Amino acid sequence: AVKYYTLEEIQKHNNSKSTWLILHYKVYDLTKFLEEHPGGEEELREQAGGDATENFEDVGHSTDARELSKTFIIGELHPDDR
Ligand code: HEM
Repeated sequence: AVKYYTLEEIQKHNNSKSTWLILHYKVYDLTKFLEEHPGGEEELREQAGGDATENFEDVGHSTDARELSKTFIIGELHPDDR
């Protein structure tokens, strides 16, 4: 099965206890990854609650970074909001 989240609910996760963001229509919970991210935590916090696909691709993440990102997926963006 697959869990779908709306933009409305995703935007609520942008505080000190929860950081979610969207990449290629998939929703990632990066709350616990903030301090481990090689690119710093500020880059992630600034995009929290929204779509960071362009920023993610603009920096050009490696294959290893992309494989690791998969472990943080919690669902997808509801089709109605795409
Ligand atoms: C899905 C979660 C993400 C993962 C797993 C991740 C992982 C990593 C890793 C492993 C690196 C080291 C270099 C590489 O392997 O490419 C990196 C660098 C970086 N990341 Fe991320 N990243 C994620 C999301 C993002 C997002 C959303 C942004 C920006 C909005 C961002 C901005 C950067 C920057 C600025 C660097 C530094 C690149 C440089 O040294 O020029 N990352 N990230």
